[PDB]
Amino acid sequence: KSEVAHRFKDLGEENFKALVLIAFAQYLQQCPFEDHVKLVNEVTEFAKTCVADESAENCDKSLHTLFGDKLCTVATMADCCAKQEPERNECFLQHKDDNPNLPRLVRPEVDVMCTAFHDNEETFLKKYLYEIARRHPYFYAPELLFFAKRYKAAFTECCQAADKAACLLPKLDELRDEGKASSAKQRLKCASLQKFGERAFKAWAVARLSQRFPKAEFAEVSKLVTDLTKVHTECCHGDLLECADDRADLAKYICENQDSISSKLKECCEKPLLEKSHCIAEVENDEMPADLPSLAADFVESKDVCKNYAEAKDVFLGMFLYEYARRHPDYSVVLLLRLAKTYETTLEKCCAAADPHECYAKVFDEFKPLVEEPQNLIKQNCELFEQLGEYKFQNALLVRYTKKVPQVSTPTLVEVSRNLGKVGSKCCKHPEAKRMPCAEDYLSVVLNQLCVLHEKTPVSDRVTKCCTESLVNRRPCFSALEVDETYVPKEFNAETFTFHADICTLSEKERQIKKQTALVELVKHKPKATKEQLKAVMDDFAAFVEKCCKADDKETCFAEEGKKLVAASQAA
Repeated sequence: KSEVAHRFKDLGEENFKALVLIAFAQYLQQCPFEDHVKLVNEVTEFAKTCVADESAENCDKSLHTLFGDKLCTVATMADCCAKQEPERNECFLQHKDDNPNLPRLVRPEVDVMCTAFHDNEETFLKKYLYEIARRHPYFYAPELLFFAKRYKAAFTECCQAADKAACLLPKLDELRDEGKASSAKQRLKCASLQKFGERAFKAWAVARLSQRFPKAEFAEVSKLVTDLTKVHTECCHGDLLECADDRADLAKYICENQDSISSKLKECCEKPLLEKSHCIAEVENDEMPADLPSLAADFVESKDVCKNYAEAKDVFLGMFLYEYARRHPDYSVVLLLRLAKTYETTLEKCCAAADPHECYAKVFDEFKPLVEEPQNLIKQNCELFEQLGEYKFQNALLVRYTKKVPQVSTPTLVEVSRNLGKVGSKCCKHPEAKRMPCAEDYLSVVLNQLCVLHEKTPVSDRVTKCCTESLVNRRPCFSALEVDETYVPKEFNAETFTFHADICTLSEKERQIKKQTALVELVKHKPKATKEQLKAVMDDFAAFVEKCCKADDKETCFAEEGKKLVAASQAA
Protein backbone atom coordinates (compact mmCIF):
# COMPACT_ATOMS: atom_id res chain seq x y z
CA LYS A 1 0.00 0.00 0.00
CA SER A 2 1.03 3.66 -0.61
CA GLU A 3 3.51 3.04 -3.47
CA VAL A 4 4.55 6.76 -3.57
CA ALA A 5 5.62 6.36 0.12
CA HIS A 6 7.42 3.03 -0.61
CA ARG A 7 9.48 4.63 -3.45
CA PHE A 8 10.17 7.84 -1.42
CA LYS A 9 11.55 5.66 1.46
CA ASP A 10 13.69 3.56 -0.95
CA LEU A 11 15.14 6.40 -3.13
CA GLY A 12 15.46 9.40 -0.78
CA GLU A 13 13.99 12.88 -1.32
CA GLU A 14 16.73 14.14 -3.71
CA ASN A 15 16.43 11.22 -6.22
CA PHE A 16 12.61 11.12 -5.75
CA LYS A 17 12.31 14.87 -6.59
CA ALA A 18 14.79 14.45 -9.50
CA LEU A 19 13.11 11.37 -11.09
CA VAL A 20 9.60 12.94 -10.87
CA LEU A 21 10.92 16.08 -12.67
CA ILE A 22 12.27 13.78 -15.46
CA ALA A 23 8.93 11.87 -15.70
CA PHE A 24 6.99 15.18 -16.02
CA ALA A 25 9.49 16.78 -18.47
CA GLN A 26 9.50 13.54 -20.56
CA TYR A 27 5.66 13.53 -20.99
CA LEU A 28 4.77 17.28 -21.15
CA GLN A 29 7.92 18.30 -23.05
CA GLN A 30 6.64 21.76 -24.14
CA CYS A 31 5.69 23.00 -20.61
CA PRO A 32 8.26 25.50 -19.24
CA PHE A 33 10.70 24.78 -16.36
CA GLU A 34 8.85 26.70 -13.58
CA ASP A 35 5.52 24.90 -14.36
CA HIS A 36 7.18 21.44 -13.94
CA VAL A 37 8.93 22.47 -10.66
CA LYS A 38 5.54 23.56 -9.22
CA LEU A 39 4.05 20.07 -9.91
CA VAL A 40 7.14 18.22 -8.57
CA ASN A 41 7.17 20.06 -5.19
CA GLU A 42 3.36 19.68 -4.81
CA VAL A 43 3.80 15.89 -5.35
CA THR A 44 6.84 15.69 -3.00
CA GLU A 45 5.05 17.42 -0.07
CA PHE A 46 2.12 15.01 -0.75
CA ALA A 47 4.54 12.01 -0.75
CA LYS A 48 5.93 13.07 2.68
CA THR A 49 2.38 12.96 4.15
CA CYS A 50 2.17 9.34 2.83
CA VAL A 51 5.57 8.37 4.35
CA ALA A 52 4.27 9.74 7.71
CA ASP A 53 0.86 8.01 7.25
CA GLU A 54 0.56 5.53 4.34
CA SER A 55 -3.27 5.10 4.81
CA ALA A 56 -3.92 8.90 4.58
CA GLU A 57 -5.31 11.11 1.74
CA ASN A 58 -5.11 9.40 -1.71
CA CYS A 59 -1.82 7.67 -0.63
CA ASP A 60 -3.16 4.21 -1.72
CA LYS A 61 -3.58 5.47 -5.35
CA SER A 62 -1.31 4.18 -8.16
CA LEU A 63 1.75 6.25 -9.19
CA HIS A 64 0.41 6.69 -12.77
CA THR A 65 -2.93 7.92 -11.31
CA LEU A 66 -1.26 10.54 -9.01
CA PHE A 67 1.34 11.57 -11.65
CA GLY A 68 -1.17 11.70 -14.55
CA ASP A 69 -3.77 13.62 -12.49
CA LYS A 70 -1.05 16.07 -11.34
CA LEU A 71 0.42 16.30 -14.88
CA CYS A 72 -3.00 17.32 -16.28
CA THR A 73 -3.37 20.46 -14.10
CA VAL A 74 -1.44 22.27 -16.91
CA ALA A 75 -1.99 19.96 -19.94
CA THR A 76 -4.28 21.86 -22.39
CA MET A 77 -2.58 16.57 -25.62
CA ALA A 78 -5.94 17.46 -23.94
CA ASP A 79 -7.65 14.28 -25.34
CA CYS A 80 -5.07 12.19 -23.34
CA CYS A 81 -6.84 13.16 -20.04
CA ALA A 82 -10.47 12.07 -20.74
CA LYS A 83 -8.99 8.55 -20.20
CA GLN A 84 -8.31 6.46 -17.06
CA GLU A 85 -5.25 4.40 -16.10
CA PRO A 86 -3.65 2.65 -17.82
CA GLU A 87 -5.46 4.02 -20.95
CA ARG A 88 -4.21 7.59 -20.16
CA ASN A 89 -0.57 6.58 -19.45
CA GLU A 90 -0.56 4.45 -22.66
CA CYS A 91 -1.50 7.54 -24.75
CA PHE A 92 0.98 9.69 -22.72
CA LEU A 93 3.68 7.26 -23.99
CA GLN A 94 2.51 7.23 -27.67
CA HIS A 95 2.45 11.10 -27.61
CA LYS A 96 6.19 11.24 -26.68
CA ASP A 97 8.00 13.39 -29.29
CA ASP A 98 11.47 12.25 -30.50
CA ASN A 99 11.92 15.73 -32.08
CA PRO A 100 10.20 18.27 -29.80
CA ASN A 101 9.77 21.72 -31.41
CA LEU A 102 12.19 23.37 -28.88
CA PRO A 103 14.91 25.99 -29.45
CA ARG A 104 18.61 25.08 -29.68
CA LEU A 105 20.12 25.03 -26.13
CA VAL A 106 22.60 27.96 -26.45
CA ARG A 107 25.33 27.91 -23.74
CA PRO A 108 26.10 31.16 -21.87
CA GLU A 109 29.63 32.37 -20.98
CA VAL A 110 31.39 30.23 -18.32
CA ASP A 111 31.53 33.21 -15.87
CA VAL A 112 27.72 33.68 -16.31
CA MET A 113 26.96 29.93 -15.79
CA CYS A 114 29.37 29.64 -12.80
CA THR A 115 27.55 32.64 -11.23
CA ALA A 116 24.16 30.86 -11.73
CA PHE A 117 25.49 27.58 -10.23
CA HIS A 118 26.82 29.45 -7.12
CA ASP A 119 23.59 31.57 -7.15
CA ASN A 120 21.23 28.59 -6.64
CA GLU A 121 22.88 25.13 -6.63
CA GLU A 122 19.69 22.99 -6.57
CA THR A 123 17.80 25.10 -9.20
CA PHE A 124 20.74 24.84 -11.69
CA LEU A 125 20.64 20.99 -11.52
CA LYS A 126 16.84 20.81 -12.03
CA LYS A 127 17.18 23.03 -15.16
CA TYR A 128 19.80 20.56 -16.50
CA LEU A 129 17.47 17.55 -15.90
CA TYR A 130 14.52 19.53 -17.41
CA GLU A 131 16.25 20.53 -20.71
CA ILE A 132 17.64 16.97 -21.24
CA ALA A 133 14.48 14.98 -20.30
CA ARG A 134 12.23 17.32 -22.38
CA ARG A 135 14.45 16.77 -25.49
CA HIS A 136 15.17 13.05 -24.80
CA PRO A 137 11.84 11.65 -23.50
CA TYR A 138 13.31 8.08 -23.74
CA PHE A 139 16.42 8.95 -21.65
CA TYR A 140 17.36 6.23 -19.11
CA ALA A 141 16.22 8.02 -15.92
CA PRO A 142 18.68 6.44 -13.40
CA GLU A 143 21.63 7.22 -15.73
CA LEU A 144 20.40 10.85 -16.08
CA LEU A 145 20.75 11.19 -12.25
CA PHE A 146 24.39 9.99 -12.51
CA PHE A 147 24.72 12.46 -15.46
CA ALA A 148 23.32 15.25 -13.22
CA LYS A 149 25.65 14.22 -10.33
CA ARG A 150 28.59 14.47 -12.79
CA TYR A 151 27.18 17.70 -14.32
CA LYS A 152 27.20 19.00 -10.70
CA ALA A 153 30.82 17.85 -10.06
CA ALA A 154 32.03 19.47 -13.36
CA PHE A 155 30.80 22.92 -12.14
CA THR A 156 31.98 22.39 -8.52
CA GLU A 157 35.72 22.23 -9.42
CA CYS A 158 35.88 24.26 -12.69
CA CYS A 159 34.08 27.31 -11.17
CA GLN A 160 36.76 27.18 -8.37
CA ALA A 161 39.68 26.66 -10.86
CA ALA A 162 42.06 29.36 -12.19
CA ASP A 163 41.01 29.12 -15.89
CA LYS A 164 37.31 28.20 -15.54
CA ALA A 165 36.79 27.93 -19.35
CA ALA A 166 39.59 25.39 -20.12
CA CYS A 167 38.33 23.24 -17.17
CA LEU A 168 34.55 23.29 -17.82
CA LEU A 169 34.05 23.24 -21.64
CA PRO A 170 35.76 19.85 -22.34
CA LYS A 171 33.82 18.35 -19.37
CA LEU A 172 30.48 19.74 -20.73
CA ASP A 173 31.35 18.46 -24.26
CA GLU A 174 32.31 15.01 -22.88
CA LEU A 175 29.02 14.82 -20.89
CA ARG A 176 26.93 16.04 -23.87
CA ASP A 177 28.49 13.53 -26.32
CA GLU A 178 28.11 10.53 -23.94
CA GLY A 179 24.68 11.93 -22.91
CA LYS A 180 23.38 11.54 -26.49
CA ALA A 181 24.86 7.98 -26.63
CA SER A 182 23.00 7.09 -23.36
CA SER A 183 19.68 8.33 -24.90
CA ALA A 184 20.15 6.70 -28.35
CA LYS A 185 21.20 3.34 -26.75
CA GLN A 186 18.18 3.54 -24.36
CA ARG A 187 15.89 4.58 -27.29
CA LEU A 188 16.79 1.20 -28.94
CA LYS A 189 15.95 -0.65 -25.67
CA CYS A 190 12.47 1.02 -25.53
CA ALA A 191 11.82 0.29 -29.24
CA SER A 192 12.44 -3.47 -28.63
CA LEU A 193 10.06 -3.67 -25.62
CA GLN A 194 7.25 -1.49 -27.09
CA LYS A 195 7.42 -2.40 -30.83
CA PHE A 196 8.65 -6.06 -30.71
CA GLY A 197 7.76 -7.48 -27.26
CA GLU A 198 9.25 -8.77 -23.99
CA ARG A 199 10.80 -11.90 -25.64
CA ALA A 200 12.76 -9.79 -28.23
CA PHE A 201 14.35 -7.91 -25.28
CA LYS A 202 15.08 -11.12 -23.27
CA ALA A 203 16.91 -12.59 -26.33
CA TRP A 204 18.91 -9.30 -26.59
CA ALA A 205 19.89 -9.46 -22.87
CA VAL A 206 20.72 -13.23 -22.81
CA ALA A 207 23.26 -12.76 -25.68
CA ARG A 208 24.85 -9.53 -24.29
CA LEU A 209 25.04 -10.68 -20.62
CA SER A 210 26.44 -14.15 -21.59
CA GLN A 211 29.07 -12.27 -23.69
CA ARG A 212 29.91 -10.19 -20.56
CA PHE A 213 29.47 -12.87 -17.79
CA PRO A 214 30.59 -16.01 -19.68
CA LYS A 215 31.51 -17.96 -16.48
CA ALA A 216 28.05 -17.33 -14.91
CA GLU A 217 25.63 -20.29 -15.10
CA PHE A 218 22.58 -20.13 -17.41
CA ALA A 219 20.19 -19.99 -14.38
CA GLU A 220 22.15 -16.92 -13.12
CA VAL A 221 22.01 -15.17 -16.56
CA SER A 222 18.22 -15.90 -16.82
CA LYS A 223 17.73 -14.28 -13.36
CA LEU A 224 19.73 -11.16 -14.45
CA VAL A 225 17.76 -10.94 -17.76
CA THR A 226 14.43 -11.30 -15.85
CA ASP A 227 15.20 -8.41 -13.42
CA LEU A 228 16.94 -6.23 -16.07
CA THR A 229 13.96 -6.66 -18.46
CA LYS A 230 11.57 -5.63 -15.62
CA VAL A 231 13.78 -2.56 -14.96
CA HIS A 232 13.77 -1.36 -18.61
CA THR A 233 10.07 -2.32 -19.00
CA GLU A 234 9.30 0.12 -16.11
CA CYS A 235 11.64 2.85 -17.56
CA CYS A 236 10.25 2.51 -21.13
CA HIS A 237 6.57 2.67 -19.93
CA GLY A 238 7.12 5.67 -17.56
CA ASP A 239 7.40 3.68 -14.25
CA LEU A 240 10.56 5.70 -13.42
CA LEU A 241 10.51 5.28 -9.60
CA GLU A 242 10.06 1.47 -9.80
CA CYS A 243 12.74 1.39 -12.59
CA ALA A 244 15.40 3.32 -10.57
CA ASP A 245 14.57 1.46 -7.30
CA ASP A 246 14.70 -2.00 -9.00
CA ARG A 247 17.90 -0.99 -10.90
CA ALA A 248 19.49 -0.52 -7.41
CA ASP A 249 17.96 -3.89 -6.36
CA LEU A 250 19.77 -5.42 -9.40
CA ALA A 251 23.19 -3.75 -8.70
CA LYS A 252 22.94 -4.89 -5.03
CA TYR A 253 22.34 -8.57 -6.05
CA ILE A 254 25.15 -8.36 -8.69
CA CYS A 255 27.72 -6.98 -6.18
CA GLU A 256 26.91 -9.43 -3.30
CA ASN A 257 27.08 -12.34 -5.83
CA GLN A 258 30.17 -11.31 -7.89
CA ASP A 259 31.65 -14.83 -7.35
CA SER A 260 28.77 -16.41 -9.37
CA ILE A 261 28.83 -13.67 -12.10
CA SER A 262 32.11 -11.91 -13.02
CA SER A 263 35.63 -11.08 -11.74
CA LYS A 264 35.61 -7.62 -13.49
CA LEU A 265 33.02 -6.13 -11.04
CA LYS A 266 35.39 -5.73 -8.02
CA GLU A 267 36.03 -1.94 -8.41
CA CYS A 268 32.52 -1.22 -9.84
CA CYS A 269 30.97 -2.40 -6.52
CA GLU A 270 33.21 -0.36 -4.14
CA LYS A 271 31.84 2.83 -5.83
CA PRO A 272 28.73 4.73 -4.68
CA LEU A 273 25.31 3.77 -6.11
CA LEU A 274 24.91 6.02 -9.22
CA GLU A 275 28.55 5.19 -10.19
CA LYS A 276 28.12 1.46 -9.29
CA SER A 277 25.16 0.81 -11.67
CA HIS A 278 26.86 2.95 -14.39
CA CYS A 279 30.05 0.84 -13.91
CA ILE A 280 28.28 -2.58 -14.18
CA ALA A 281 26.60 -1.43 -17.45
CA GLU A 282 30.00 -0.31 -18.89
CA VAL A 283 32.13 -3.17 -17.42
CA GLU A 284 34.11 -5.10 -20.07
CA ASN A 285 33.73 -8.81 -20.93
CA ASP A 286 35.11 -11.37 -18.45
CA GLU A 287 37.42 -14.19 -19.62
CA MET A 288 35.72 -17.34 -21.01
CA PRO A 289 36.46 -20.72 -19.34
CA ALA A 290 38.41 -21.65 -22.57
CA ASP A 291 37.73 -25.39 -21.81
CA LEU A 292 34.18 -25.29 -23.28
CA PRO A 293 33.07 -28.27 -25.42
CA SER A 294 32.22 -27.62 -29.11
CA LEU A 295 28.60 -26.46 -29.54
CA ALA A 296 27.62 -29.15 -32.13
CA ALA A 297 27.32 -31.55 -29.12
CA ASP A 298 23.83 -31.13 -27.49
CA PHE A 299 22.46 -28.89 -30.35
CA VAL A 300 23.39 -30.93 -33.51
CA GLU A 301 25.56 -34.05 -33.00
CA SER A 302 23.40 -35.15 -29.99
CA LYS A 303 20.04 -36.94 -30.39
CA ASP A 304 16.87 -36.00 -28.39
CA VAL A 305 17.24 -32.35 -29.60
CA CYS A 306 13.66 -32.04 -31.01
CA LYS A 307 12.51 -33.65 -27.70
CA ASN A 308 14.55 -31.14 -25.60
CA TYR A 309 13.44 -28.32 -27.97
CA ALA A 310 9.69 -29.19 -27.98
CA GLU A 311 9.70 -29.89 -24.17
CA ALA A 312 10.48 -26.17 -23.49
CA LYS A 313 11.32 -24.16 -26.65
CA ASP A 314 12.20 -20.78 -25.06
CA VAL A 315 14.58 -22.04 -22.31
CA PHE A 316 16.25 -24.44 -24.84
CA LEU A 317 16.71 -21.56 -27.36
CA GLY A 318 17.95 -19.34 -24.48
CA MET A 319 20.51 -22.07 -23.61
CA PHE A 320 21.71 -22.08 -27.28
CA LEU A 321 22.03 -18.25 -27.36
CA TYR A 322 23.71 -18.32 -23.89
CA GLU A 323 26.22 -21.00 -25.07
CA TYR A 324 26.85 -19.30 -28.48
CA ALA A 325 27.26 -15.75 -27.04
CA ARG A 326 29.71 -16.58 -24.17
CA ARG A 327 32.04 -18.32 -26.71
CA HIS A 328 31.80 -15.32 -29.13
CA PRO A 329 32.54 -11.90 -27.60
CA ASP A 330 33.89 -11.05 -31.13
CA TYR A 331 30.37 -11.40 -32.66
CA SER A 332 27.92 -8.48 -32.61
CA VAL A 333 24.73 -9.02 -30.54
CA VAL A 334 22.54 -8.78 -33.71
CA LEU A 335 24.48 -11.66 -35.34
CA LEU A 336 23.97 -13.94 -32.28
CA LEU A 337 20.22 -13.10 -32.47
CA ARG A 338 20.19 -13.87 -36.24
CA LEU A 339 21.79 -17.29 -35.45
CA ALA A 340 19.22 -17.78 -32.63
CA LYS A 341 16.22 -17.48 -35.05
CA THR A 342 18.08 -19.22 -37.94
CA TYR A 343 18.70 -22.11 -35.48
CA GLU A 344 15.06 -21.83 -34.25
CA THR A 345 13.78 -21.92 -37.87
CA THR A 346 15.72 -25.11 -38.79
CA LEU A 347 14.31 -26.75 -35.62
CA GLU A 348 10.68 -25.78 -36.48
CA LYS A 349 11.26 -27.27 -39.98
CA CYS A 350 13.36 -30.38 -39.09
CA CYS A 351 11.46 -31.39 -35.88
CA ALA A 352 8.48 -32.33 -38.17
CA ALA A 353 10.02 -33.78 -41.39
CA ALA A 354 11.09 -37.46 -41.74
CA ASP A 355 14.28 -38.23 -39.72
CA PRO A 356 15.00 -34.89 -37.95
CA HIS A 357 18.82 -35.43 -37.60
CA GLU A 358 19.15 -35.48 -41.46
CA CYS A 359 18.21 -31.88 -42.45
CA TYR A 360 19.50 -29.99 -39.33
CA ALA A 361 22.91 -31.81 -39.57
CA LYS A 362 25.00 -28.96 -41.10
CA VAL A 363 22.84 -26.10 -39.75
CA PHE A 364 26.20 -24.52 -38.68
CA ASP A 365 26.94 -24.04 -42.44
CA GLU A 366 23.97 -21.58 -42.63
CA PHE A 367 25.76 -19.49 -39.92
CA LYS A 368 28.85 -19.11 -42.17
CA PRO A 369 27.51 -16.55 -44.72
CA LEU A 370 25.65 -14.75 -41.86
CA VAL A 371 28.98 -14.22 -40.02
CA GLU A 372 30.95 -13.24 -43.17
CA GLU A 373 28.57 -10.51 -44.44
CA PRO A 374 29.02 -7.93 -41.60
CA GLN A 375 32.80 -8.66 -41.35
CA ASN A 376 33.11 -7.92 -45.12
CA LEU A 377 31.12 -4.65 -44.70
CA ILE A 378 32.90 -3.46 -41.49
CA LYS A 379 36.32 -4.30 -43.04
CA GLN A 380 35.32 -2.47 -46.28
CA ASN A 381 33.79 0.62 -44.56
CA CYS A 382 36.85 0.81 -42.22
CA GLU A 383 39.13 0.80 -45.32
CA LEU A 384 36.93 3.60 -46.77
CA PHE A 385 36.98 5.41 -43.38
CA GLU A 386 40.82 5.61 -43.22
CA GLN A 387 41.52 6.62 -46.88
CA LEU A 388 39.10 9.53 -46.12
CA GLY A 389 38.59 11.67 -43.00
CA GLU A 390 35.71 11.22 -40.52
CA TYR A 391 34.01 14.33 -42.07
CA LYS A 392 34.67 12.97 -45.61
CA PHE A 393 33.50 9.46 -44.48
CA GLN A 394 30.21 11.20 -43.43
CA ASN A 395 30.02 12.99 -46.85
CA ALA A 396 30.31 9.52 -48.50
CA LEU A 397 27.52 8.06 -46.28
CA LEU A 398 25.38 11.22 -46.85
CA VAL A 399 25.49 10.57 -50.64
CA ARG A 400 25.17 6.76 -50.18
CA TYR A 401 22.08 7.07 -47.88
CA THR A 402 20.38 10.13 -49.48
CA LYS A 403 20.39 8.03 -52.70
CA LYS A 404 18.99 5.02 -50.76
CA VAL A 405 16.11 6.95 -49.09
CA PRO A 406 15.85 10.48 -50.60
CA GLN A 407 12.29 10.94 -49.15
CA VAL A 408 13.71 11.30 -45.58
CA SER A 409 13.88 14.86 -44.14
CA THR A 410 17.30 16.48 -44.80
CA PRO A 411 18.00 17.34 -41.10
CA THR A 412 17.34 13.65 -40.20
CA LEU A 413 19.51 12.45 -43.14
CA VAL A 414 22.41 14.71 -41.97
CA GLU A 415 22.05 13.95 -38.21
CA VAL A 416 21.91 10.14 -38.83
CA SER A 417 24.74 10.05 -41.47
CA ARG A 418 27.07 11.95 -39.05
CA ASN A 419 26.22 9.42 -36.27
CA LEU A 420 26.80 6.74 -38.98
CA GLY A 421 30.25 8.25 -39.81
CA LYS A 422 31.31 8.27 -36.11
CA VAL A 423 31.50 4.41 -36.11
CA GLY A 424 34.89 4.74 -37.92
CA SER A 425 36.79 6.65 -35.19
CA LYS A 426 34.97 4.66 -32.45
CA CYS A 427 35.33 1.03 -33.69
CA CYS A 428 37.80 0.76 -36.66
CA LYS A 429 40.51 1.60 -34.05
CA HIS A 430 39.65 -1.66 -32.17
CA PRO A 431 41.05 -5.03 -33.30
CA GLU A 432 38.92 -7.33 -35.53
CA ALA A 433 38.17 -9.47 -32.40
CA LYS A 434 36.43 -6.38 -30.88
CA ARG A 435 35.20 -4.60 -34.08
CA MET A 436 31.90 -6.45 -34.72
CA PRO A 437 30.10 -5.83 -31.35
CA CYS A 438 31.41 -2.20 -31.37
CA ALA A 439 30.59 -1.46 -35.06
CA GLU A 440 27.28 -3.21 -35.87
CA ASP A 441 25.46 -2.77 -32.50
CA TYR A 442 26.35 0.97 -32.70
CA LEU A 443 24.97 1.09 -36.31
CA SER A 444 21.82 -0.63 -34.90
CA VAL A 445 21.54 2.31 -32.41
CA VAL A 446 21.98 4.92 -35.21
CA LEU A 447 19.44 3.23 -37.57
CA ASN A 448 16.79 3.09 -34.77
CA GLN A 449 17.40 6.88 -34.35
CA LEU A 450 16.58 7.12 -38.12
CA CYS A 451 13.42 4.95 -37.59
CA VAL A 452 12.01 7.09 -34.71
CA LEU A 453 12.79 10.45 -36.46
CA HIS A 454 11.08 9.02 -39.62
CA GLU A 455 8.20 7.25 -37.77
CA LYS A 456 6.86 10.71 -36.72
CA THR A 457 6.26 11.97 -40.32
CA PRO A 458 6.80 8.90 -42.54
CA VAL A 459 7.78 9.72 -46.17
CA SER A 460 9.81 6.65 -47.33
CA ASP A 461 8.16 3.22 -47.73
CA ARG A 462 11.58 1.45 -47.58
CA VAL A 463 12.47 3.14 -44.23
CA THR A 464 9.09 2.07 -42.75
CA LYS A 465 9.62 -1.43 -44.26
CA CYS A 466 13.13 -2.07 -42.82
CA CYS A 467 12.21 -0.48 -39.42
CA THR A 468 8.99 -2.55 -38.87
CA GLU A 469 10.06 -5.87 -40.50
CA SER A 470 12.50 -6.87 -37.69
CA LEU A 471 15.07 -5.51 -35.21
CA VAL A 472 18.06 -7.82 -35.88
CA ASN A 473 17.90 -7.64 -39.74
CA ARG A 474 17.61 -3.80 -39.79
CA ARG A 475 21.32 -3.17 -40.61
CA PRO A 476 21.43 -5.55 -43.65
CA CYS A 477 17.93 -4.30 -44.76
CA PHE A 478 19.50 -0.78 -45.11
CA SER A 479 22.87 -2.24 -46.29
CA ALA A 480 21.01 -4.03 -49.16
CA LEU A 481 19.05 -0.91 -50.29
CA GLU A 482 20.30 0.53 -53.60
CA VAL A 483 19.83 3.93 -55.29
CA ASP A 484 16.08 4.77 -55.41
CA GLU A 485 15.33 4.85 -59.19
CA THR A 486 11.66 5.90 -58.65
CA TYR A 487 12.52 9.12 -56.71
CA VAL A 488 11.73 12.27 -58.77
CA PRO A 489 14.63 14.73 -58.30
CA LYS A 490 13.77 17.85 -56.24
CA GLU A 491 13.61 21.18 -58.10
CA PHE A 492 16.31 23.87 -57.80
CA ASN A 493 15.46 26.25 -54.91
CA ALA A 494 17.82 29.30 -54.86
CA GLU A 495 17.39 29.60 -51.03
CA THR A 496 18.72 26.12 -50.07
CA PHE A 497 22.14 26.66 -51.81
CA THR A 498 22.83 30.26 -50.62
CA PHE A 499 24.97 30.64 -47.47
CA HIS A 500 25.37 34.00 -45.69
CA ALA A 501 28.27 35.79 -43.92
CA ASP A 502 26.72 34.69 -40.56
CA ILE A 503 28.33 31.26 -41.34
CA CYS A 504 31.75 32.85 -40.45
CA THR A 505 30.41 33.28 -36.85
CA LEU A 506 29.42 29.57 -36.53
CA SER A 507 31.68 26.87 -35.01
CA GLU A 508 33.66 24.46 -37.24
CA LYS A 509 31.19 21.72 -36.12
CA GLU A 510 28.09 23.81 -37.11
CA ARG A 511 29.78 25.03 -40.36
CA GLN A 512 30.19 21.29 -41.22
CA ILE A 513 26.42 20.79 -40.61
CA LYS A 514 25.55 23.62 -43.07
CA LYS A 515 27.99 22.40 -45.78
CA GLN A 516 26.85 18.76 -45.20
CA THR A 517 23.16 19.85 -45.41
CA ALA A 518 23.77 21.56 -48.82
CA LEU A 519 25.24 18.16 -49.94
CA VAL A 520 21.90 16.40 -49.22
CA GLU A 521 19.84 19.06 -51.11
CA LEU A 522 22.36 18.68 -53.99
CA VAL A 523 21.89 14.84 -54.13
CA LYS A 524 18.08 15.29 -53.84
CA HIS A 525 18.49 17.63 -56.91
CA LYS A 526 20.84 15.40 -59.01
CA PRO A 527 20.47 11.82 -57.69
CA LYS A 528 22.36 10.51 -60.81
CA ALA A 529 25.53 12.52 -59.94
CA THR A 530 28.78 10.51 -59.58
CA LYS A 531 31.25 10.59 -56.65
CA GLU A 532 33.58 12.89 -58.71
CA GLN A 533 30.75 15.31 -59.74
CA LEU A 534 29.64 15.80 -56.08
CA LYS A 535 33.25 16.13 -54.79
CA ALA A 536 33.83 18.73 -57.60
CA VAL A 537 30.85 20.79 -56.24
CA MET A 538 31.55 20.14 -52.51
CA ASP A 539 35.13 21.55 -52.91
CA ASP A 540 33.75 24.67 -54.72
CA PHE A 541 31.62 25.28 -51.56
CA ALA A 542 34.36 24.96 -48.88
CA ALA A 543 36.70 27.18 -51.02
CA PHE A 544 33.78 29.66 -51.44
CA VAL A 545 33.00 29.30 -47.67
CA GLU A 546 36.73 30.00 -46.89
CA LYS A 547 37.55 32.83 -49.40
CA CYS A 548 34.26 34.58 -48.34
CA CYS A 549 35.09 34.93 -44.60
CA LYS A 550 38.47 36.71 -45.10
CA ALA A 551 37.41 39.12 -47.92
CA ASP A 552 37.06 42.61 -46.31
CA ASP A 553 33.50 42.74 -47.78
CA LYS A 554 31.95 39.43 -46.59
CA GLU A 555 28.26 40.02 -47.53
CA THR A 556 28.98 40.88 -51.21
CA CYS A 557 31.54 37.99 -51.36
CA PHE A 558 28.73 35.50 -50.46
CA ALA A 559 26.66 37.46 -53.04
CA GLU A 560 27.47 37.57 -56.80
CA GLU A 561 30.37 35.06 -56.27
CA GLY A 562 27.68 32.94 -54.48
CA LYS A 563 25.68 32.98 -57.79
CA LYS A 564 28.87 32.48 -59.87
CA LEU A 565 29.09 29.28 -57.70
CA VAL A 566 25.56 27.85 -58.30
CA ALA A 567 25.46 28.51 -62.11
CA ALA A 568 28.89 26.80 -62.57
CA SER A 569 27.88 23.83 -60.31
CA GLN A 570 24.82 23.04 -62.54
CA ALA A 571 24.76 20.92 -65.76
CA ALA A 572 26.07 18.03 -63.56
